[PDB]
Amino acid sequence: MFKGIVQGAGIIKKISKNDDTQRHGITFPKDILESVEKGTVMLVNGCSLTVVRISGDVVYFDIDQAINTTTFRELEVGNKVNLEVRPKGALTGNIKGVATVDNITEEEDRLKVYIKIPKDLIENILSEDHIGINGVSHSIEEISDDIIFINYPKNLSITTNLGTLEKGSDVNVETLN
Ligand SMILES: Cc1cc2nc3c(=O)[nH]c(=O)nc-3n(C[C@H](O)[C@H](O)[C@H](O)COP(=O)(O)O)c2cc1C
Repeated sequence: MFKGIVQGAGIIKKISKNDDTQRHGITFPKDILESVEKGTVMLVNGCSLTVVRISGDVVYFDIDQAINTTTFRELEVGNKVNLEVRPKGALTGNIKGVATVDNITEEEDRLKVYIKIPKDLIENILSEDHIGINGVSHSIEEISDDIIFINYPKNLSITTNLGTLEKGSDVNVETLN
């Protein structure tokens, strides 16, 4: 299990597609880079994936088991992804659905994010529950029907991909408890 506190942002450097599988090469920050090796199981946008190789600061993962139930299929070279190495709140790295951002509102110190949750998940989500969105675990301010409202501190953008999100952005969600 993981904290759901993002350690740093990686940048997708390469994507190779070969038969309902994709290999993503992701440029890592040095500290996170020094904490991983081939075989490391870590969180990428909140999803458990296994490091299959490393070349320089580029860390590669094969997306195959996760390919139909995560946002990886739709990501592009240059996209930022959240990273967390394994040490509530606590995230397992089993993504429960792909949700879509409904609205992002930027204010002076906050990022107000509204996310349309898959219908199959909404019956077990109340306001004030913790939820993982791309591996950031934070509480829900409100839910009305299938839309959840999370109010993030804007400073979270220096260590995460939250500042890159807009309406229509898909996200990995992990429901807790
Ligand atoms: C130890 C661990 C390592 C995993 N490594 C990968 C992997 O490298 N590639 C992948 O596609 N899925 C991997 N998975 C599976 C994804 O985490 C999983 O498919 C996704 O979170 C949850 O979606 P699912 O239940 O629809 O499969 C791993 C799971 C675990 C527990």
